[PDB]
Amino acid sequence: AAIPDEIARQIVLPEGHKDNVPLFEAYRWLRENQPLGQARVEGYDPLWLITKYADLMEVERQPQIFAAGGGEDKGSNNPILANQAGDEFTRQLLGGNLRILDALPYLDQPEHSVVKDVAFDWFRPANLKKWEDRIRETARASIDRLLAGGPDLDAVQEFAVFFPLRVIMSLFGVPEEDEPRMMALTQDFFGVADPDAQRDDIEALSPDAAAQQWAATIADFYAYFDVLVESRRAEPRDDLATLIAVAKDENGEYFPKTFAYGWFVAIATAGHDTTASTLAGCLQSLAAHPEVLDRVKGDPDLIPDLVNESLRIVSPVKHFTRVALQDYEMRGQKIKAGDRLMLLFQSGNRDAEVFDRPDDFDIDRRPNKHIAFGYGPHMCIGQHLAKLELKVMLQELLPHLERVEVSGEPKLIQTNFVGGLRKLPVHLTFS
Ligand code: HEM
Repeated sequence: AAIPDEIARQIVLPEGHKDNVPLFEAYRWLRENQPLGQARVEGYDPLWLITKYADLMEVERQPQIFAAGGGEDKGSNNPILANQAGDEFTRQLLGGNLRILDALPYLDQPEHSVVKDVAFDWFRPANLKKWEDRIRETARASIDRLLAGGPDLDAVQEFAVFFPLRVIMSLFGVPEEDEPRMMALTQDFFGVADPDAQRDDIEALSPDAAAQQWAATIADFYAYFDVLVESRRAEPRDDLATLIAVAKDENGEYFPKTFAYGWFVAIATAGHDTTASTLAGCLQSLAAHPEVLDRVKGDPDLIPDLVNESLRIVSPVKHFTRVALQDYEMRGQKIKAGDRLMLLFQSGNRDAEVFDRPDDFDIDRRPNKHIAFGYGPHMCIGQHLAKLELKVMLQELLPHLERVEVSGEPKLIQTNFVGGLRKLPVHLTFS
């Protein structure tokens, strides 16, 4: 049978993610009682909810069966779950399809492989070492401002958001004075269904509001990135903007500008927001588990383990969708050609078949098998930059912290997509 309606709504509807406790209890109910069922929520297409770690890997390693963008019918699947009214808005705007960005999540092989190869080498761990000193100087400047501002703050809006934004805009080539604009458009982009992040220029209460906000935000990013692409093509620099802006295909022709736009939107949004969420979630966990803060100050070589367990627990990228290109049997269920799937990375990260005491914050999981970056050819391109920035910041910050106390009510972004904390009121004790 269909998944029970209140479990299905908890995961599908963005409002279901406002509070992590009922959300994670819904993922757990499925993993334990209905690990592969179809959610049939009013206003949404039917979705197979992929809740089990093994099933996330099985789907993601088979892109010839489970497409992101619809395969040869390009744009026939939206990889980022919108409601039906929203997908209808987008088909009206684009003319029949949902490919509103040329960014990697919307692409299938072989197009996906050709475009990803433009930046694959730049993002490898050996090619990121040249940025470590600049990252460390940025972390140290951010920590100097934290110490100067005193012990009482919102660890998100008054600390964690700034470091990853400055890192990516510096590597990317965007000037420091444009950081506030990029931060505002990132809030619009990941806040399409959050009541406190509504744009002024869209009908907030329309059935397709989130889709209108998504489209409006992308148009603003395009306007900004068109100037940057033309600038770097005219005058190349040694920055990531140039690598993407000047990229040419196998025939020597630039990729269409929208392909650069797509990289730039992904880097300008996911490139800082997920890292900020993970850092704030790490601070929240160190408040709950002060013995962990003591241990990592005692042995700074535990910092990568702390980053891996923060990634597993926070898991800020909650899903992407796939479509079945053929019928496929999994876990005793018959997925039919055309059926959509929702990949629940946060649920995979709590799967008791893989993780002992999966809700416990345990930095001693070695290896830490988390799937917070996903899997398969679409696996996070930024993962190594994220792990480096979080390592460098924790190496510089934790010596300066004796204790983190949460002094006020935490707030999460209301989204089923790219979430995590927007507010974490703390009282810090500095060393
Ligand atoms: C804590 C940090 C982050 C987490 C947890 C995260 C997580 C994810 C996840 C789960 C996916 C989807 C993988 C899949 O479809 O199987 C993804 C995709 C992606 N992420 Fe990350 N991300 C992080 C940081 C970053 C950064 C720093 C960048 C860029 C600077 C980035 C760029 C991307 C891009 C471009 C994609 C699309 C890849 C594709 O579809 O081929 N991410 N990320």
